[PDB]
Amino acid sequence: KVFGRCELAAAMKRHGLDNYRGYSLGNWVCAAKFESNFNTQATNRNTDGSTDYGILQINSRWWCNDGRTPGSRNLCNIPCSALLSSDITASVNCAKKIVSDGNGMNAWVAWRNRCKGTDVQAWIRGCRL
Repeated sequence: KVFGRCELAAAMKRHGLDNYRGYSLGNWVCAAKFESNFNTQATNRNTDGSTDYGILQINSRWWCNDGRTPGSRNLCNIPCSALLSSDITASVNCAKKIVSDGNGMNAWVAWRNRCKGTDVQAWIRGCRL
């Protein structure tokens, strides 16, 4: 599913990401924009052999099982395909673990390079939230 911007904002807020671990909703919307272009089906292979999955591009080494990332963990206890659903519940639950892991949203390199330090409130402009 390709979410609209305000549609994703509303879903992320309903699932409890606004101010989760102190990150305002606009940070999460900005992260999704630059990780996946709001596309739940996005996948991207990494140099290390892992793959990133879904609207927040969650990686198969640590977080989800894709069956092809040797010596990886599955700390979110899900198949990586669960992160491609139109239902973002699994991606949000896993994102909450990742952003709690010590480096905050720096775990997302699109957030650090394109969102951190910017006017991230712009990403929720116009939305009725």
